Amino acid sequence: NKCDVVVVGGGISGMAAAKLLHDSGLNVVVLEARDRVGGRTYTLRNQKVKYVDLGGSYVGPTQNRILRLAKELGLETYKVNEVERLIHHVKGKSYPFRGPFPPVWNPITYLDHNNFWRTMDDMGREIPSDAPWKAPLAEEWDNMTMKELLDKLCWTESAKQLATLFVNLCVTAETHEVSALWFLWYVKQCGGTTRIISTTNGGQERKFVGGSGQVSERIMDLLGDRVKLERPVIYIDQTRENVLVETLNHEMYEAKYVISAIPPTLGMKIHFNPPLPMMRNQMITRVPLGSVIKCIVYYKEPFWRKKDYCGTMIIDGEEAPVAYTLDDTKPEGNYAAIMGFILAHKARKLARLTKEERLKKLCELYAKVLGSLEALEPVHYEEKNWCEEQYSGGCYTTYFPPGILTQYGRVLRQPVDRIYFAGTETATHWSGYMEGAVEAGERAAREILHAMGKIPEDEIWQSEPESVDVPAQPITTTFLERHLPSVPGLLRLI
Amino acid sequence: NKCDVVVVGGGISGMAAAKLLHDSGLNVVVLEARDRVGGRTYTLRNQKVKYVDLGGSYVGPTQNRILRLAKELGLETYKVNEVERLIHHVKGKSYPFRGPFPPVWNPITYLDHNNFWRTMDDMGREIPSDAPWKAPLAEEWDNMTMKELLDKLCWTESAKQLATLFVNLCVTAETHEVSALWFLWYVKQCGGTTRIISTTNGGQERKFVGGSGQVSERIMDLLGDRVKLERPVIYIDQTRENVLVETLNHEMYEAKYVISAIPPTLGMKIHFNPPLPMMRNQMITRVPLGSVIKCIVYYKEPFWRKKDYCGTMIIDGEEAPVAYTLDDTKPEGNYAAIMGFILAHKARKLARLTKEERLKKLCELYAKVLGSLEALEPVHYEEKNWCEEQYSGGCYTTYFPPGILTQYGRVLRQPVDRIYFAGTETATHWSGYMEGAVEAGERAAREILHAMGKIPEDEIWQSEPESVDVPAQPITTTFLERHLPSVPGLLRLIGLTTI
Ligand SMILES: *[C]C1=C([C])[C]=C2C(=[C]1)N([C][C]([O])[C]([O])[C]([O])[C]OP([O])(=O)OP([O])(=O)O[C][C]1O[C](N3[C]=NC4=C3N=[C]N=C4[N])[C]([O])[C]1[O])C1=NC(=O)[N]C(=O)C1=N2[C]/[C]=[C]/N1[C][C][C](/[C]=[C]/C2=[C][C]=C(F)[C]=[C]2)[C][C]1
Ligand SMILES: *[C]C1=C([C])[C]=C2C(=[C]1)N([C][C]([O])[C]([O])[C]([O])[C]OP([O])(=O)OP([O])(=O)O[C][C]1O[C](N3[C]=NC4=C3N=[C]N=C4[N])[C]([O])[C]1[O])C1=NC(=O)[N]C(=O)C1=N2[C]/[C]=[C]/N1[C][C][C](/[C]=[C]/C2=[C][C]=C(F)[C]=[C]2)[C][C]1
Repeated sequence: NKCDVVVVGGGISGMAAAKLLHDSGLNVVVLEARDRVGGRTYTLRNQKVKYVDLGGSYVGPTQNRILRLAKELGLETYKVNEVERLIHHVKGKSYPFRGPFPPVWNPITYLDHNNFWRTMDDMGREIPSDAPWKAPLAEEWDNMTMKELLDKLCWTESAKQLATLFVNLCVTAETHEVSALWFLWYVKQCGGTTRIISTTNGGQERKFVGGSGQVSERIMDLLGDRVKLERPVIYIDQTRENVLVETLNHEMYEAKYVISAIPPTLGMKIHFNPPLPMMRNQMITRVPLGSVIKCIVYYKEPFWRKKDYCGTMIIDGEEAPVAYTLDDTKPEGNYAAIMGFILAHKARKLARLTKEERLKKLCELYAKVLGSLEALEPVHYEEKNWCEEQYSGGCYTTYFPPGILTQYGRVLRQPVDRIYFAGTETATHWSGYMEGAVEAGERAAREILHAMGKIPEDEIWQSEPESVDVPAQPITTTFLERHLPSVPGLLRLI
Repeated sequence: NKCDVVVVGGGISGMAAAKLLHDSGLNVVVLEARDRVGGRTYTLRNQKVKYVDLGGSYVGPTQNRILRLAKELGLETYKVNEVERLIHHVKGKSYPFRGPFPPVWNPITYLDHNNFWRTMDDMGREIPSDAPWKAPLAEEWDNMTMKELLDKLCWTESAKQLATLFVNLCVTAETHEVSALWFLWYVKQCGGTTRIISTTNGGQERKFVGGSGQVSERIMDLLGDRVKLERPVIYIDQTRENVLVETLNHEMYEAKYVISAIPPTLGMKIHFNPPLPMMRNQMITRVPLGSVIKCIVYYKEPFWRKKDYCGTMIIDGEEAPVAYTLDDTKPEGNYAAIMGFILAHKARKLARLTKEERLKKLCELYAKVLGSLEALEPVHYEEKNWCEEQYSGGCYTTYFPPGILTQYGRVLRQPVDRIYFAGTETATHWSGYMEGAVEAGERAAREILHAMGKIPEDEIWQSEPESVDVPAQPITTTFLERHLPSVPGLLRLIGLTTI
């Protein structure tokens, strides 16, 4: 009934915000639509897998907020297996490699690949994390899809196919669907290309022991009966002294402040009185989430390691159902598994098949790529299609189509009276990740503390000391990588 | 509580559906979110204007369903004023003309203009009205914004600038926001470029006497108490034998079938049990409506007519708040008025101003365009920003960004168990218009009649006799229009001769 703050949504962001408010002595209620907490994180436990993350899972250096929160909740990390060689599968053949960037040998292709990565980061350096719409060339870059940019930039088919995979894999959408400005902001606000694509010393370095769902579950454990499961919010009324929040199951909650910790577009599921201001009213219709199926195939042993492969596979082309894989084996070396992502249009296409049909296709692919018949002998299979979720709308995060970020980007975390906005989409560092969810939850919480007089304005945004357990090493480039010409650069000279 | 069919939404589509169902003997209920029917049509009445349409207004030849419905409800139409000259305002100057297309004199620019319009229609003929995703190059065209298409197609800036205005004005969105396949489909399913842009012989030929809001009101009068105002639907449950529909004011309705007659994205406001299938679940997060303010400036007399201007202005430029106007003077010749549209990014930009600051900017623009100080002396002003409507989401209609129509398009009117989809967005002819609303509403109602075994399958889609009051002159082209070369095609003639 009556409380200080209603939080809408029990994902990591909402739970992080509720915890902060609780710890400062306010009465918080969390209204969660599902029969569980965690949102776009979900850890399934059964005897065959023990535990498996079917949503968000990876953390790495520079993600210091999710690591601090998780450590305080008593969680620990382990390292994703990258001891042996990575595989780039191109034109029906596997090429083993080391280091984060799939290498290339033809000298024109080399210049073209080097330039592509380098240009993503150069363009990034002119985009403010906290305001990408303030980039000098914001309108120019926002009025282009990533398909347009790649067509201009990539002089070789080899670079264009890897660039396309890069976009597909990072934001679960086609190059033609997404704004160039948004995608470049997105890479930049994760620390750039090397950081975003790296296992060792990057975003996929680590997983949580027991699964990432433990973050939300363990905060629910703290808050007790303050978390209301199967309470989808349908109605928020701000006309009176206190804010009134109504759920689908007819309950009414009364508060001084509200935090909306849901994906922007899922805002549409709530009827507002008074109506939302114009810009938010339209913004929440313009911000879809991507399309992905996360798939985990279990095997008797991690057989790929015997052939000096780590289990990472980068798989070019339209034919392959999965473009990217990591070893999902447990740190103890058991529950051997390969994790794969089915991305974008392939998620839509392959979801018509049965579970068994998807398993068969994945096993045949992995057999080809790893060059092993052992891949044809799976002991178990788990998957989750995030497209079918009424209360996610997809995964991993919200993408911005051409034109939207510059016109509506400002409104994303703009308070509407006593509603403040959280969720990973509103973060400025690792937005789209669990790290961003924490940053945005805590920030929105401190906005309400400031509105109440408890803290000064300069404490709303707070820095995070570096994790002692997951220290970040610097991103380095070489002289040649910095100064080698592009293909059109090499043409000018001749 | 109990009925045969709940219709969600009391716009033209919903009310047309309800009417057909009621006339066939079923018990129907219409649940409407607002305190009025009409949706994206809305006629304001006060003593200063008598009546004015702040939403959908114009009807024309080939729109035979809305004309037939309006006639059956006892409504009349009148012709929009196009007696005198149109104005094309470009780079700070006004160029009067006649006929639908702004003309050009420079021969190179002429070939480019002619080729732009012709290619729009050429690509359109490749695209099935009922299945745009079946066009041979559907994928190539849908992976492309209209901005990319115009950059490839227009060899002059003159043509590119006019083509940009054509997109902005027809779909209230920027060229970079919209799919090429979708836009080309949209134009084609209205009967092509000439039909869509024309006043005489086109979309903007006529208006209803007393306003277009009478269509929805008069159907409400036929239905009596079966229309429920201030019932926003929040929840649809299809787990049991009968469908349960719940409203925000805690009322429950029980029906055999539901027609959803709301814009696709406003489907997001409804919680579904069981959950929507994957494809529709994602589709309704991907289909926004455009941005527009409709503004009407009233004057003592229609002074433009005396300068031999009909009141139509096609206004190009970033500084212009309004890109298109029509004479909105009553047919009796009184309540002289200029109707204008503030489009796309300009609706957003200029919504920051007060009502009086917008009035001033409009008058100054009209003064310049018409060469008339009288334009600075308005007697009244009315406007409506459709962007702020919770239960519309924008106007005129839904646009599709790149990649969406080929991937999600086929689920737009695909039933979900016992929910059928109306709304103008689901039409195959004048989708986006009041015409499309009627087609979609009556088609969805008949899908239900078929499901109940009351009509055979071949009667779901029903053709419409031509209006005898508003006959359609066919779209014709001249020999030169058909065979004059593109700009690159002239350059190919030059390289082939001199070799
Ligand atoms: C799904 C997913 C997946 C599958 C995956 C992933 C993910 C996801 N991610 C993301 C995450 O998860 C996120 O971000 C988070 O979680 C979010 O949070 P928040 O914000 O909180 O939100 P959510 O969760 O959603 O929540 C919300 C809530 O609310 C609710 N609701 C609704 N509505 C409502 C409600 N309530 C009440 N009422 C109402 N009305 C709901 O229900 C919920 O609960 C992630 N993340 C991280 O961090 N990590 C990870 O891992 C993840 N994942 C992913 C990733 C992927 N990747 C990375 C990158 C890589 C790449 C690499 C490379 C490239 C290139 C080359 F060449 C190489 C390499 C891979 C991929
Ligand atoms: C808004 C608007 C405006 C401003 C204008 C316009 C329009 C609009 N349009 C459109 C119409 O209006 C539409 O389409 C219709 O109306 C639709 O219907 P429907 O489908 O039925 O839908 P609605 O209305 O929306 O309804 C719905 C309902 O529902 C409800 N809800 C929601 N949600 C809910 C509910 N309920 C319960 N629950 C829940 N949850 C609501 O409330 C409602 O009621 C139009 N149309 C027509 O036909 N006409 C017209 O006029 C119109 N408008 C416009 C036009 C424009 N334009 C045309 C074209 C031109 C061009 C020219 C040129 C170009 C170029 C050159 F060169 C030259 C020239 C322009 C203009």
